[PDB]
Amino acid sequence: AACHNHAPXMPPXYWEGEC
Repeated sequence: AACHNHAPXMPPXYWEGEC
């Protein structure tokens, strides 16, 4: 994961799951 911290992530719906 780019965030590395799992979440909250910076990529707006990058994983199409968190968003």
